[PDB]
Amino acid sequence: TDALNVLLIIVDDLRPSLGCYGDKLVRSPNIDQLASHSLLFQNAFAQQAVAAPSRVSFLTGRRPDTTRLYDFNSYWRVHAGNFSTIPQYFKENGYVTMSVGKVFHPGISSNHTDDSPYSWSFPPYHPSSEKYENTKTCRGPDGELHANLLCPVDVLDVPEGTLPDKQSTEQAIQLLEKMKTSASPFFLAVGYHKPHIPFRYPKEFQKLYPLENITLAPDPEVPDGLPPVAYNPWMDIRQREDVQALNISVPYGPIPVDFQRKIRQSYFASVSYLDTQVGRLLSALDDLQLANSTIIAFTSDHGWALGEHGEWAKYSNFDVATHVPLIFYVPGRTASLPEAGEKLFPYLDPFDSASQLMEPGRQSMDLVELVSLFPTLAGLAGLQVPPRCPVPSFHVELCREGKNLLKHFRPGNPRELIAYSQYPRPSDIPQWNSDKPSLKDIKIMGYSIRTIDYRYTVWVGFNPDEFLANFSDIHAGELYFVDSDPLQDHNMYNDSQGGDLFQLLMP
Amino acid sequence: TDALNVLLIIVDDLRPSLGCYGDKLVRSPNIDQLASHSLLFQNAFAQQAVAAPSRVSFLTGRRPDTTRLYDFNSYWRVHAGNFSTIPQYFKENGYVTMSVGKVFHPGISSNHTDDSPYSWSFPPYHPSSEKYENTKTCRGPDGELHANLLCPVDVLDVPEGTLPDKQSTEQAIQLLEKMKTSASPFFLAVGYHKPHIPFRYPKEFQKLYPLENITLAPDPEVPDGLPPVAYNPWMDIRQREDVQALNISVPYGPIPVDFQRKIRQSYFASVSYLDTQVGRLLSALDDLQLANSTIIAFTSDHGWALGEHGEWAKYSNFDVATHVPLIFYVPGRTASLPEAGEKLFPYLDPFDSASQLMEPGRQSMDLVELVSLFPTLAGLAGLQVPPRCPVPSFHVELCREGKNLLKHFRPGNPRELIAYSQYPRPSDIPQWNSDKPSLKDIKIMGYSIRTIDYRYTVWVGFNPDEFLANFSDIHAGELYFVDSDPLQDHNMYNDSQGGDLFQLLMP
Ligand SMILES: *[C@@H]1O[C@H](CO[C@@H]2O[C@@H](C)[C@@H](O)[C@@H](O)[C@@H]2O)[C@@H](O[C@@H]2O[C@H](CO)[C@@H](O)[C@H](O)[C@H]2NC(C)=O)[C@H](O)[C@H]1NC(C)=O
Ligand SMILES: *[C@@H]1O[C@H](CO[C@@H]2O[C@@H](C)[C@@H](O)[C@@H](O)[C@@H]2O)[C@@H](O[C@@H]2O[C@H](CO)[C@@H](O)[C@H](O)[C@H]2NC(C)=O)[C@H](O)[C@H]1NC(C)=O
Ligand SMILES: *[C@@H]1O[C@H](CO[C@@H]2O[C@@H](C)[C@@H](O)[C@@H](O)[C@@H]2O)[C@@H](O[C@@H]2O[C@H](CO)[C@@H](O)[C@H](O)[C@H]2NC(C)=O)[C@H](O)[C@H]1NC(C)=O
Ligand SMILES: *[C@@H]1O[C@H](CO[C@@H]2O[C@@H](C)[C@@H](O)[C@@H](O)[C@@H]2O)[C@@H](O[C@@H]2O[C@H](CO)[C@@H](O)[C@H](O)[C@H]2NC(C)=O)[C@H](O)[C@H]1NC(C)=O
Ligand SMILES: *[C@@H]1O[C@H](CO[C@@H]2O[C@@H](C)[C@@H](O)[C@@H](O)[C@@H]2O)[C@@H](O[C@@H]2O[C@H](CO)[C@@H](O)[C@H](O)[C@H]2NC(C)=O)[C@H](O)[C@H]1NC(C)=O
Ligand SMILES: *[C@@H]1O[C@H](CO[C@@H]2O[C@@H](C)[C@@H](O)[C@@H](O)[C@@H]2O)[C@@H](O[C@@H]2O[C@H](CO)[C@@H](O)[C@H](O)[C@H]2NC(C)=O)[C@H](O)[C@H]1NC(C)=O
Ligand SMILES: *[C@@H]1O[C@H](CO)[C@@H](O[C@@H]2O[C@H](CO)[C@@H](O)[C@H](O)[C@H]2NC(C)=O)[C@H](O)[C@H]1NC(C)=O
Ligand SMILES: *[C@@H]1O[C@H](CO)[C@@H](O[C@@H]2O[C@H](CO)[C@@H](O)[C@H](O)[C@H]2NC(C)=O)[C@H](O)[C@H]1NC(C)=O
Ligand SMILES: *[C@@H]1O[C@H](CO)[C@@H](O[C@@H]2O[C@H](CO)[C@@H](O)[C@H](O)[C@H]2NC(C)=O)[C@H](O)[C@H]1NC(C)=O
Ligand SMILES: *[C@@H]1O[C@H](CO)[C@@H](O[C@@H]2O[C@H](CO)[C@@H](O)[C@H](O)[C@H]2NC(C)=O)[C@H](O)[C@H]1NC(C)=O
Ligand SMILES: *[C@@H]1O[C@H](CO)[C@@H](O)[C@H](O)[C@H]1NC(C)=O
Ligand SMILES: *[C@@H]1O[C@H](CO)[C@@H](O)[C@H](O)[C@H]1NC(C)=O
Ligand SMILES: *[C@@H]1O[C@H](CO)[C@@H](O)[C@H](O)[C@H]1NC(C)=O
Ligand SMILES: *[C@@H]1O[C@H](CO)[C@@H](O)[C@H](O)[C@H]1NC(C)=O
Ligand SMILES: [Ca+2]
Ligand SMILES: [Ca+2]
Ligand SMILES: [Cl-]
Ligand SMILES: [Cl-]
Ligand SMILES: [Cl-]
Ligand SMILES: [Cl-]
Ligand SMILES: [Cl-]
Ligand SMILES: [Cl-]
Repeated sequence: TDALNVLLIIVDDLRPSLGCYGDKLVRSPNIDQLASHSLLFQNAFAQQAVAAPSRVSFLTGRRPDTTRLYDFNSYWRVHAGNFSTIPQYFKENGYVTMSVGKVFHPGISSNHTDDSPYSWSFPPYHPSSEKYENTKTCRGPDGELHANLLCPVDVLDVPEGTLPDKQSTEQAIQLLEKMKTSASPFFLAVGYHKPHIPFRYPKEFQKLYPLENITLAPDPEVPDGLPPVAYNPWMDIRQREDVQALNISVPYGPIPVDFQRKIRQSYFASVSYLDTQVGRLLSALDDLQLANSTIIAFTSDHGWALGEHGEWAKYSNFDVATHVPLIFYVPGRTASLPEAGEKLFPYLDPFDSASQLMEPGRQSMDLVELVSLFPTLAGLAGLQVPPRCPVPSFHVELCREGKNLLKHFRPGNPRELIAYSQYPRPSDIPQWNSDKPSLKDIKIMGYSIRTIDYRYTVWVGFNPDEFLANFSDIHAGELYFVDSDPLQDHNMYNDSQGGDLFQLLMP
Repeated sequence: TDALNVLLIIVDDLRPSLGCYGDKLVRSPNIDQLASHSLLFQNAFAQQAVAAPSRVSFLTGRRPDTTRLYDFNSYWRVHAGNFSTIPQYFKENGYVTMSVGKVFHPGISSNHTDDSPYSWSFPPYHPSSEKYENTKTCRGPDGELHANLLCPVDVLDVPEGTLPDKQSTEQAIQLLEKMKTSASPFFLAVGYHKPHIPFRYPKEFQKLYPLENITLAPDPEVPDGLPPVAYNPWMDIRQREDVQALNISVPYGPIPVDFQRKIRQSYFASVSYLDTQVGRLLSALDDLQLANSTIIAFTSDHGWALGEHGEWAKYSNFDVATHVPLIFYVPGRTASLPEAGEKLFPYLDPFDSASQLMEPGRQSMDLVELVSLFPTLAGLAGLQVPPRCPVPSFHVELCREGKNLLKHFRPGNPRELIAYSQYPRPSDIPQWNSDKPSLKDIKIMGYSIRTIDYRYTVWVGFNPDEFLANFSDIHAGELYFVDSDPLQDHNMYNDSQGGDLFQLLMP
C-alpha cells in the first residue's frame, strides 16, 4: 500500500475546443486519449476569467472574495490570509512538489518566488524562451521579424532555437525520470503557455487548419441585449503589429472577417501543438511505468473568446470565457490498471488521419468549479481532505471553499447545482482598463450564477476599499437559457422577475 | 441508562402572543415558566397556515408538496406515499404512544381513525364537549342561547358541564399516572383546541382583559401594496350570530372597531385559559416526578391574524399566520435536573399580579420549520434520526425533509437560513373559497421565503392535476423587510429586481 503520485497539467487560456468535448474540428488526439481513461467534466467553470485571480483561487482552494485578488497586484498571504496551497499541502504530507512552467502567476501575486518556501521543494523551472514570445520573433512573408499575434515559426529561426512549452515538456520528463528513483511520491505541476497569445507554434501545425475549411463564430455580431458593462474591449491583442495594421475600431470592432478566421486558425494550431506536448509528457509517463501510480489532472485557468458576441480573449462571464476543460485520470478507478507492458498514453500524431476521436470515457454533467481542485486532489491522493471553510475564512490557513468531487468516481444543496464566476469593471462603458481593472479602479463587480439550465448575472456596485458588493445597486443583468440559447445571444433578464432564482431555492 | 419520555403539546391556532415571546399584555405564566427551563425558538414557522395541511406535514416530517395535502380531503398514505409519522416511529421503538385531543386533523386526512393502526397504541381520546362548541351554547345578556364567536361561559350553563380542553387535560393526567406504572416510555400528544374559534372559555378569564386596556392592531388597514391574490376573506367567522349581526362587508370589511377589540379580548382570554390547562398538565407532570425523564415540546399548527392588514384568521403567508411558538424542554440539557422534591412547573394563577414574566430561558433566532419536529424529537429522545429524504420521496416511508435542531442545544446551506411557507388560492380576487380552496379548485400557489431579513413571496400558477407550479406565470409578488417593515405593511416587490435572492445564493 502506497500513496499515488499527482501530475497536474494546467494550460493557459485553453477553452474546451477539444475532440473529447465534442469539437469535431480541432485535432487533440493525445488529450482525447487521456480522457478515454479518465472522468471528464462537461460543465466545469473558473471563478474569474483571468490568470492570477483564477490561479490563486484554485491553488488555495478559496474563492476570489476570500483571496480578494481581482487583478494581479497583491499577494494573498499578506493581502487576505495565510492560505495554504495544494502543493504546500502535499509537500507537508511527504511529497516532492515541483513546478514547471506557468503554474502560479508570476510577479507579486506569488511574491515573485512562486510562493516560496511554502509550496515547492525547489525553486520552480520557468522556460527561458518564453521571454521571446513578445519580441520581434515572427518572420513575415517579406523576410522581416515582427511581434505578431499570428506567429507560425520555424524553430530554427527563433532565439535559442526552441519554444517555452517544448522546454517545459523536456524538463518535466527529466523530473519524472528522477522521481522514478526517489522513495517519495511526487506532485508535479506543469503549466503550458499556448494557446495563450501570441500564437507562436511550429508552423507545420498551421497546415492542419487550412483557411478554406475555417468558419467564423456562429454569433460574430455584438448582441443587442448585451449591456455595455458586460462587454470587454480586448485591448491587449490590439497592440500586436499585424492586428494594429488593420485599424480596428475601439471598443466594438469588428475584426475583419479574414483576420477572424486567421485568429481561429492560429488558435486551433496552437491547441494541436499543445496536444503534442501533452502527448510527449504522457507518453514518457507510460514508458516510465508510472501510469498505474499517478493521478493526472488536466485543466485550464480560463477560456478564450474567438469572435462569439463580437468578443475576443477572456475578461468575461460568458461561457466561452469561463468554461474550462477538466479531466481526472485515477489509476485503477477511471480505468483498469495497465497490465504487463501495456501503454495507456502512447503518443499520437495529429498528422495521421486515423481513428474517430476514440470513445468518450466516463463523463459527468454536474456543475463543478476550479475551486474544488484542492479538495479533489487531496482526496484522490489518499490524503486528508481539508475541512470546509467558515465564512469568512481570512483567519484560517487550511480549508476549502469548494466541494470534493470524489463521489463522482463511484441533501440537495442548491449551491451544488451552481458554478460561480465573476469579473470586475471600472465603469459601465467599455474603456481602456475594462479588461483588467486594478483594484482601486474597480467600481462594479459582475456576479454570475451558472446552472444546468441558465446563466444568471448581475453587475452590481462594488466598493474596493471595504470589499463590499451592493446588491441593491444593480447596474445591469443578464439571463441566458442553455436549452433555447446555448450560444447566449438573447438576454432575457429584462423580461424576468427572479422566479428562476426562487425556484432554485425552493426545495 | 433509559430512554426519555415525550410530551408533545399542540395548540390549535395559537400565535406567539405569549409573555415569553415579548407580549407584555397576554398573561401566560405557566407557558412562560416552561420556557424558562427550555430552548425557545423565536423564528419558527409552519409550512401552510391551516390545520390539516400543517398537521399532516409536521407529523410525517414531509413538506406540503410531498404530502400533496393543501386542503383536508385526502389521506396521505393513499394520496402521496406511505409516509411514517412521529408517533408511529416512537411506537416502533418500544414506546406507548397516545393521542389526546386534536393532534391529527379529524376526517379523511387521517382516515377517520387518527391514522390507525400505525400511529397510536390505542384509539385516541377526543373530548366529547367539543361537539357543543358550534351549538347554541353561549348565554347572552338577555338570557338566550347563541352560537357566538365571543363565548365567555359559566361551565354550569353549558352541555355536559365542561369544556373540551379541560377534558383533554384531565385525561392526559390520568394517562401520565398510568404510565408511571409501565415499564415502557411514553409518547403523549395532547392537542388543545382553544384559542381556535369559537372563543368559548370560562368567563372569569375575560376579566383579565378589560376593553379599556385593549388596543387595535398596529396596522388595521388593508395595505395598498397588498395584492388581492394574497388576501384571505375570513369567511368562517362571518357565520357566527354575533358577527353576522354587524353586517360586515365582504371580503374586505372592516370589522367595527368595538368588535375588533372584543375579538382580541376573547382571543387573549382563551390564551390565558389555555395557559392554565397547560399549567395543570405540567404541574401533574411535576407531582408525578416525570420532569427529569420527559421531553416537552410545545408548539402550534399555525397563527391567527387579529386585524393586522385588515385580516383575520389564518389562510395566509403573513408572519401573523405562519409564525408559531416552539419550545423544547430537555431534562438535564435545557435546565439542571430537578433535585430532591424540586418542582419545575408549579401551577401559576394568571389572577395573581406577581413576578415579572420570569427570566427568558435559552433562546435561538435561527429560522426553523415545523417540518423539523419529527427529526428533532427522534434525536432528543435518543432514537435514530431518520435519514434525509430524496427528491421526490413519495416512494420512501421513513425519511425527513427538515433538519434536526439538536445542534442548537450544544457549510452554510442557504436553505438553513429559510423557513418555507405556502398557501393556495382559487383566483386572484378574493371569493367564497379563497380561505380554504379544494384541491381541484386551486389555480394559484403562493410560495414564500422567510429569512432573518425579509419575507419573499411569489403567487404562481399552479396545476392541481399534475401538482406542478409554473414559476414563469407569476401572478403577483411580495417583499417585506424585517428591519424596516416588521409589521409587513409596505410591499417592496415591484421596486425589487431579485438581488436579495441572488445575494442569498452567493457564498
Ligand atoms: C503561514 O503558514 C506557514 C505554514 O503553515 C503551516 O501549515 C498550516 C496548515 C498550519 O498547520 C500552520 O500551523 C503550519 O505552520 C507558516 O510557516 C511556518 O512558520 C513557523 C514559524 O513562523 C516555522 O517554524 C515553520 O517551519 C513554518 N512552516 C512551513 C511549512 O513553512 C508561516 O509562519 C505562516 N505565516 C504567518 C504570517 O502566519
Ligand atoms: C516575500 O518575499 C520576500 C523576499 O524574498 C526574498 O528575496 C527573494 C528574491 C528570494 O530570494 C526569496 O527566497 C527571499 O526570501 C520576503 O522578504 C524577505 O524575508 C526574509 C525572511 O526569510 C528576510 O530575511 C528578508 O530580509 C526579506 N526581504 C526583504 C526585501 O524584505 C517575504 O518574507 C516574502 N513574504 C512571505 C509572506 O513569505
Ligand atoms: C447601496 O445601494 C443603495 C441603493 O442604491 C441606490 O439605488 C441605485 C439604483 C442607484 O441609483 C444608486 O445610485 C442609489 O444610491 C444605497 O441607498 C442609497 O443611499 C443613499 C445614501 O445613504 C441615499 O441618499 C439614497 O436615497 C439611497 N437609495 C435607495 C434607493 O435606498 C446605499 O447607500 C448603498 N450602500 C452603500 C454602503 O453604498
Ligand atoms: C405502510 O407501512 C406500514 C408500516 O411500515 C413499517 O415501517 C417502515 C419504516 C418500514 O420499515 C416498513 O417496512 C414497515 O412495515 C406497513 O404496515 C406493515 O404491513 C405488513 C404487511 O403489509 C405487516 O406485516 C406489518 O406488521 C405492518 N407494520 C405495521 C407497523 O403496521 C403497511 O403495510 C404499509 N402500507 C403499504 C400500502 O405499503
Ligand atoms: C382506512 O380505514 C379503512 C376503514 O377502517 C376500518 O373501519 C374504521 C371504522 C375503523 O374501525 C378501522 O379500525 C377499520 O380498520 C380501511 O379499510 C378497511 O381495511 C380493512 C383491513 O384491515 C378491511 O378488512 C376492511 O374491509 C376495510 N374497510 C372498508 C370499508 O373498506 C383502510 O384500510 C384504511 N386505510 C389504510 C391505508 O390503512
Ligand atoms: C408556464 O407559463 C409559461 C408562461 O406563461 C405566460 O406568461 C404569463 C405571464 C401569463 O401571461 C400566462 O398566461 C402565459 O401563458 C407558459 O408559456 C406560454 O405557453 C403557451 C402555450 O404553450 C404559449 O402560447 C405562450 O406564448 C407561452 N408564453 C410565454 C411567455 O412563454 C407555459 O405554457 C406554462 N406551462 C404550462 C405547463 O402551463
Ligand atoms: C432593460 O431595461 C433597462 C431599463 O429598464 C434598459 O436601460 C435603459 O435604457 C434606456 C434607453 O433605451 C435609458 O434611457 C435608461 O436610462 C436605461 N435605464 C437604466 C436604469 O439605466 C435596458 O436597455 C434594457 N435592456 C434590454 C436588453 O432591453
Ligand atoms: C506499476 O506497474 C509497474 C510495472 O507494470 C510495477 O513495476 C514493479 O515495481 C516493483 C516495485 O515498485 C518492482 O519490484 C517490480 O520488479 C516492477 N515490475 C513488475 C513487473 O512488477 C509497479 O510495481 C506498479 N506499481 C504499483 C504501485 O503496483
Ligand atoms: C406592481 O406592478 C404591477 C404591474 O406592473 C401592478 O399591476 C398592474 O396594475 C395595473 C393597474 O394600476 C393594471 O392595469 C395592470 O394590468 C396590472 N399588471 C398586471 C401584470 O396585472 C401592481 O398594481 C403593482 N403593485 C404595486 C404595489 O405597485
Ligand atoms: C427522576 O427523579 C425521581 C425522583 O426525583 C426518581 O425517582 C426514583 O426512581 C427510582 C426508580 O426509577 C426509585 O428506585 C427511587 O426510589 C425513586 N426515588 C429516588 C429518590 O430516587 C427517578 O429515578 C428519576 N429518574 C431518572 C431516570 O433518574
Ligand atoms: C475541407 O474538408 C474536406 C472534407 O475532408 C476536404 O475534402 C477538403 O479538401 C478540405 N478543404 C481543403 C482546402 O483542403
Ligand atoms: C484608421 O481609420 C480612421 C477612420 O476609420 C482614419 O481616420 C485613420 O487615418 C486610419 N489610420 C490608418 C493608419 O489607416
Ligand atoms: C389599565 O392598566 C393600568 C395600569 O396598571 C391600570 O391602572 C388600569 O386600571 C387599567 N384599566 C382598567 C380599566 O382597569
Ligand atoms: C346590510 O347593509 C346593506 C348595505 O350596506 C343593506 O343593504 C342591508 O339591508 C343591510 N342588512 C341588514 C340586515 O342590516
Ligand atoms: Ca490565463
Ligand atoms: Ca388550526
Ligand atoms: Cl513560465
Ligand atoms: Cl516581412
Ligand atoms: Cl471554425
Ligand atoms: Cl378532539
Ligand atoms: Cl340573549
Ligand atoms: Cl391589545
